[PDB]
Amino acid sequence: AACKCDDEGPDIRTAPLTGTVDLGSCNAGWEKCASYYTIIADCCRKKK
Repeated sequence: AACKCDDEGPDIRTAPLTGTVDLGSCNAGWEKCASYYTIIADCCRKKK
């Protein structure tokens, strides 16, 4: 699911709705763009 993000890897505050709703913590490659979102869910964008 598509999620609102603030920290798009290198180019941090550019493109808001980017991140995907991931569970807790992200694998290397998936850059924590909204590190925490809800309950036990976080939002990451792949490399960008």
